[PDB]
Amino acid sequence: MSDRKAVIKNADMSEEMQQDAVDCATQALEKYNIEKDIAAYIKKEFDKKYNPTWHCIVGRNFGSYVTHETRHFIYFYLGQVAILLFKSG
Repeated sequence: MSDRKAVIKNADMSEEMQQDAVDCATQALEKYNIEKDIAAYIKKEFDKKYNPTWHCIVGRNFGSYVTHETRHFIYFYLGQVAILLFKSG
């Protein structure tokens, strides 16, 4: 079929940060191979000069929301892995 690229599950945000974020995200994975460093690069990239500290996780699935609520988060699939980023104080 006519694929696309890095899919996105949950984001709940503005294309501004969502696109920009997912941008550095996909790109990150499209630049780095060490996912750990990828997610660390995304959070670090943002947290840098945005609103630290950010907390990202790289597992397989993330179902909480009504548990460890945060401020800004986005869970999608980067390349061929999962990535759930979220800013929690």
